[PDB]
Amino acid sequence: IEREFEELDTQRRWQPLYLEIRNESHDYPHRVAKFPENRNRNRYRDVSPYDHSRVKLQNAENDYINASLVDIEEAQRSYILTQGPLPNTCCHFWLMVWQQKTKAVVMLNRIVEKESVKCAQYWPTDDQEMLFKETGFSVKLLSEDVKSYYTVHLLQLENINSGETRTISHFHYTTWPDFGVPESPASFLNFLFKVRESGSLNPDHGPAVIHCSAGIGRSGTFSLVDTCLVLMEKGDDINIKQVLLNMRKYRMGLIQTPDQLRFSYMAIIEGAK
Repeated sequence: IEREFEELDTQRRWQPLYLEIRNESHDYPHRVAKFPENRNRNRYRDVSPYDHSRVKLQNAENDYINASLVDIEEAQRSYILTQGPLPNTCCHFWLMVWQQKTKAVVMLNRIVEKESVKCAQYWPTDDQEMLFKETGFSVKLLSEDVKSYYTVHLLQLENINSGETRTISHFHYTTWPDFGVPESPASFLNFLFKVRESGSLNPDHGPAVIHCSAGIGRSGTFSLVDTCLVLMEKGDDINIKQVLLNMRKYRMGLIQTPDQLRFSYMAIIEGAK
């Protein structure tokens, strides 16, 4: 119901609605995140995966990576929300998509040039393959489809330790405004519909990995409107408030501001067609 939106919008009820969702949210444990050795594997000390839903790097010396599995059986939807990899976590990143049989990764942030800020370019921008010998992987850019508000990179992920090959689709939404939320969910909605078109979100493949810089704001927005757009078209009586509360059990802080909350509504409404 959009009347819910118009009602919330009139009475200026966004800061309060969001502020509530913050109180109802429960805090689970995240000790592994805090281990000294895992300190430099986190971009933000304040954003950590819950020990009960965190993704484990299997058979690794250290099995920690700041990523969370988000299960929503009620929609046959499942994703891995993570942080944009750091210069020292790129091979962990790829090791992870491999072990999870991930078919697609959607990136919602821009790679910044500053480089005083980490933000590692983890996939190739030309015909030169990135090699990660520590975990035994190779990544090669097959082709890139550069649209207006996004870009899709076709990547070949090869396990050098066995010759096994897979092709991953890297969807990069490039127009989220620095600071603030988009004024219209048009370009964002199409991007969502394009990754759906690839069929990478179906329960057939492994969980798609979604990420922005921290993996809770933009990443949360994408997940929420995707799950909600599946709860509709199917069952009904969608309570965005609770659905977002059930997602916050797998990973903390999804939706960081009332604007992102409000934007999610707008997207779910317009996208509901």
